[PDB]
Amino acid sequence: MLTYGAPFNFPRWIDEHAHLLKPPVGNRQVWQDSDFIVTVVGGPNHRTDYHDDPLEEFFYQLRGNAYLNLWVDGRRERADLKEGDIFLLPPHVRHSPQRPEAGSACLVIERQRPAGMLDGFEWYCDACGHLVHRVEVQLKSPVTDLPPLFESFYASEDKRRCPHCGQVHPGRAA
Amino acid sequence: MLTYGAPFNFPRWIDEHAHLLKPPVGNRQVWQDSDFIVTVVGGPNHRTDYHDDPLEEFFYQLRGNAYLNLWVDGRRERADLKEGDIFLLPPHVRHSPQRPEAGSACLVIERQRPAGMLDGFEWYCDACGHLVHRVEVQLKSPVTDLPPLFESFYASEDKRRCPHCGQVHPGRAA
Ligand SMILES: Nc1c(C(=O)O)ccc(Cl)c1O
Ligand SMILES: Nc1c(C(=O)O)ccc(Cl)c1O
Ligand SMILES: [Fe+2]
Ligand SMILES: [Fe+2]
Ligand SMILES: [Fe+2]
Ligand SMILES: [Fe+2]
Repeated sequence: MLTYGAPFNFPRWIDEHAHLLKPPVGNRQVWQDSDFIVTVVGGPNHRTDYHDDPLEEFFYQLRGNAYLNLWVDGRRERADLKEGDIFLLPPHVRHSPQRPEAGSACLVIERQRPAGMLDGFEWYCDACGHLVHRVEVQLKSPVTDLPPLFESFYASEDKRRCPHCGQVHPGRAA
Repeated sequence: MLTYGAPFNFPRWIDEHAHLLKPPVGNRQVWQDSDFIVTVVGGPNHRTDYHDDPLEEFFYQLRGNAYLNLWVDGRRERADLKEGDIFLLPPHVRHSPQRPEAGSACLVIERQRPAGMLDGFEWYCDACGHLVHRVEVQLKSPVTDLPPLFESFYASEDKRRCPHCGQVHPGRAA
């Protein structure tokens, strides 16, 4: 059977979900219970967490512009997702997507992580670049599993305290 | 490291590879040696083989129109990929892509099959619908591994002979 339904027009789908491609929801998954996790991400949104995904991530920035804050070769780097760009992110490259534009829309495709293969979410100290806090999670429902993880970091000065230089990470916003 | 390089503009990439998105090549893989197999498929092309992929396949028909001949619920069915359509194909649904239009361009995303997980390629009898021939293959390099498989079917009346009604499949073209 066509478990995920028939083909459908993607631009019209994006238009119809515009109200979800903005705060507070920000993103909408296309199909449920599939191996390919297909998500459309809107804006605006800024975040301070870096994602450590054990599998690849595919990006196609369909509308508007965004960028990824990365750690590459031990140094902070930025990868621009200009309108029309595609990009394949290798496993475990730490990335923090920044989406300044309202009305933007990025297709993101990932794989369902099998049991035992964990995702990481990390924050780094603005002062000395040291890792401040990492949580590993079996990511089965990101829409609901991630908000409490992030909220628990923002709420704890202990979690936000840099072990190297002592600076307390600002938490939700840079 | 950014093993697969920096982001780049997808429409211009498609334009620059137009000469490969037509016979005889037909399609071009975007990145090499990745877990996500990202391919752009042009046209025109018609084919008689059905693919039995043990993992999912994602389609985004960016330019032009195409369609998939399917077996769904034991019956022949057609799924149209009109310009702008996206579609997620579940594992093992037999599908035969037909791409009548020159200048068409479809983004296809699949997963590298791990060792021991085999792909099937099948032909069915136009007269009685029975399976005529199936080859299973460890698909590591489709660009080169598939042509000899297909050619060996076209070349053999034995392979093309329906075991149920005796009709010899036409081979390369319906
Ligand atoms: N990369 C993302 C993004 C992003 O790039 O902002 C948002 C949601 C999901 Cl599920 C993602 O995989
Ligand atoms: N679905 C396809 C097609 C297709 O849909 O015609 C062509 C090449 C590759 Cl590698 C595919 O996975
Ligand atoms: Fe990610
Ligand atoms: Fe620090
Ligand atoms: Fe296929
Ligand atoms: Fe037959």
